Amino acid sequence: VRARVISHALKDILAEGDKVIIMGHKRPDLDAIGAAIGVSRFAMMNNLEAYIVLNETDIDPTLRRVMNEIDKKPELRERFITSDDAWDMMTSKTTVVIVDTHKPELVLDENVLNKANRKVVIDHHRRGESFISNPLLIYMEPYASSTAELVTELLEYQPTEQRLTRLESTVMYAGIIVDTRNFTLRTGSRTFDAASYLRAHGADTILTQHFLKDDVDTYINRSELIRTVKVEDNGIAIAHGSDDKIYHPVTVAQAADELLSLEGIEASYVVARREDNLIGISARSLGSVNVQLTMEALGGGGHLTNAATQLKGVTVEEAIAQLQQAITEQLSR
Amino acid sequence: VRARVISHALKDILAEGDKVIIMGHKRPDLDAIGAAIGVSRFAMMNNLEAYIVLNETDIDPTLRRVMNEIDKKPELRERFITSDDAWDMMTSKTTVVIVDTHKPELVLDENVLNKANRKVVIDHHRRGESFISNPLLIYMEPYASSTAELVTELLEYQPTEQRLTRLESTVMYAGIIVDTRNFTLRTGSRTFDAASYLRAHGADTILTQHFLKDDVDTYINRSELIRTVKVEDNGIAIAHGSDDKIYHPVTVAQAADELLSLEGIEASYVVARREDNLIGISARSLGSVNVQLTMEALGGGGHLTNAATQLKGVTVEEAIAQLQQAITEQLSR
Ligand SMILES: [Mn+2]
Ligand SMILES: [Mn+2]
Ligand SMILES: [Mn+2]
Ligand SMILES: [Mn+2]
Repeated sequence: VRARVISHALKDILAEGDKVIIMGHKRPDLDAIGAAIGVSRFAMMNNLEAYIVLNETDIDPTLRRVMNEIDKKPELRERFITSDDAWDMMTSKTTVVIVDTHKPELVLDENVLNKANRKVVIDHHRRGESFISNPLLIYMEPYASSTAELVTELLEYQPTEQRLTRLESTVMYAGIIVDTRNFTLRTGSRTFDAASYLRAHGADTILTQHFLKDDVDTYINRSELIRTVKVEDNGIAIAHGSDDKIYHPVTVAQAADELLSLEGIEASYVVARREDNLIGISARSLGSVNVQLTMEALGGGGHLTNAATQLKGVTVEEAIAQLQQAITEQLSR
Repeated sequence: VRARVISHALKDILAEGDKVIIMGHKRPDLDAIGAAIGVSRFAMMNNLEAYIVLNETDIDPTLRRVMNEIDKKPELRERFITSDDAWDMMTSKTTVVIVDTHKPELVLDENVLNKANRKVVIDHHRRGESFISNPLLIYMEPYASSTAELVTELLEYQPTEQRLTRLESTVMYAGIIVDTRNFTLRTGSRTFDAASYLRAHGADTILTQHFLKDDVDTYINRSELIRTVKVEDNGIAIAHGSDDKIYHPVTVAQAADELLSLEGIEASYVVARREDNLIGISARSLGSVNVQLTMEALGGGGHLTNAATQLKGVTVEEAIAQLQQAITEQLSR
C-alpha cells in the first residue's frame, strides 16, 4: 500500500511542474539507466514531458551496447539529452528526479542538481551524511535489490494505455540482473514480483545476456589463474599467475570471486604479479574463514569476505610462501 | 485460473483416499524432488498423510547434498520412504501422485505405480506416446518452467496454517533454478511469481548455490576446451580438444554452453575425442543459428539451440573440416 501512495504522490508532483528531468549517478550502470527509463515511462503514461540526462562521456562499453539498441527506436532515443541541453531547458518549475543515488556529489551532473528547485530521490542504498537538499518526495528502501525494482512498483499503479515497452522493460530487467548478480544477491520476493511485471511486458532474456557478455580474452586470462588452484582439506584454495606475467587487478579479483563458485572452496587466495616489483593477492571467503586477518598480516586489508594486499619486492613464489605462513599462523590462532 | 480449479480438485482427490504416495522419475533431479516435496506440503496443509518414494540407489551426488542438509537441519527425512515400504503401505484407496514425468517406464518405481488404483499426474513436458494409465487428474502444462513452478501455484489456494518451511521452499526453488538455468530458459512471469512465493517462505538462494557447485576438475577441463575457441565474424565459434586427449561428454556439453556467454558468439561447436575411435561434437546457439540442422548434416541431431553428433574413425582435425563444410553449406548466404 506504501508503493501505491508513493506512486500517486509522484504523479501529482510530476504533473505539477512544467516537465521532468531524470538523472542517476556518475558513470551510470544498467540499474541507473533502467531506473531512469522507468521514470520516463512513468511520466509518459501520464502524458508528461520527460528527459534522461546522459553525456557521451558517460557511456562505458556495457552502456554502449544498450544504446545501440535504444538507437533503433526514436521514441526512446529522443528522451536522452546532454547536461547542457538539460541545463538550458530547466526552469524553477522543472522536477529533477534523482535515481539510484542520494548523494549530491555522486549525481551525474551536480550543476543540473544545483539548478533544480523541485527534486525527487528514488534509491535503494543506505543513507549517510550528505543527501539531496529539500526533496519533495523520497522513496528509499535499503532492502530493495535495485532502483529498477522500486520504480517498477510505482509503474503498477499508473494508467496503462501507454504501457512499458519491450525494450524499456528489458533495460530495467537487466539493471536488476546486474545489481542482484542474477538473483543471487539482495534478492527478495519483491525483486521477483518486479521481474514478473517486467517479464509480462516482454523483458527479453537473450538481449539482457547480450548486454552482459564477457570478452573471450578476459575469460581466458581469468582461467589461466584458476587452472593452477590447489585446495587444501580445510577448504583453503590458492591460485597463482606465473612470475613473469602481469595480470590486470580486475582479472585477479574475478578469479578470486570465481573460485568461491567451485565445490569445496571455503576461501580463495589468488597471487599474481601486478608490476615489475609488486605482487598482488586478492582474497575471498564464503564467510567462515576471515580473509581480512590474513591480508592484514601481510600489510593489506579489506573485509571479512573480501580483502587484498600488495607485496613489494618479492617473486610470486615468495609471495605464495609468505601467504602460506600467514595462513598457518592464523589457523593455529 | 486453471491453477485454482486444479488445486481444489487435487485437494478433493487426496482427502478422498486414505493417504498420498508421491513419486517422480528414475534418477530424480531437484525439480522432481522439489515438486514432490511441494505435493507433500500440499497434503499436510490439509492434514493429510503423505510420503515420497526415494531409495538410496536413487540418490546422485547433487541429491546427496540436499539429503545431507535435510538430515542435519529439519525433519523432512521422515517423509521419505523406500519402494518396499511404499508397497507395504498402499491400499486400493491410496492416491499415488506422479510428479515431473508422465511415462510409466520412467516412474521411479513402476511396481508402486501398477499397484495404485488412484493416480494423479503433474508434469511440464510435452505429452508423448506412453502415458500413465487412467489417472483421476492430469495437470500437464508444457510451457511452464518446471514441475516446481506448477506445484507452487497449487499451494497458493490451500489453507495457510501449516506453511511451507524454509528448507522445503529452498529445494522447490532449486528445481526451478536447474530447470531454467537460473531464469534464462523457459521463464515466464508465472515462473517469477512462483519464485516470489518461494522466497517469501524463506527459499535460500545461497544454499541453492551450494547444492549446484561444479567441481574444480570440471572447471579446469572445460576451460582447456574454451581457450581454443576461434570466433568467426558471423558469430560461429569452434573450439576443440587435441586429438590425443579424451574428454568427458559432460565437459564437452558444458564447454559449448559456456561459450554462449562470451562476446560475439551466436553459435558454438565443441569438437573433442570421446573414444579411441569416436569424435563427439556438442553444438549450442542463442536461437539465430539452427545447430540442429548442422548436426543433422553430420549424422546427429537434437534441437534448434542444442544438438550433438558423434563421428566414427576420424581425427579431431578431420571432424573440424567436416563441420566447417556443413556450416558454410548451411549458411552460404
Ligand atoms: Mn548503480
Ligand atoms: Mn542500483
Ligand atoms: Mn526432471
Ligand atoms: Mn522438470
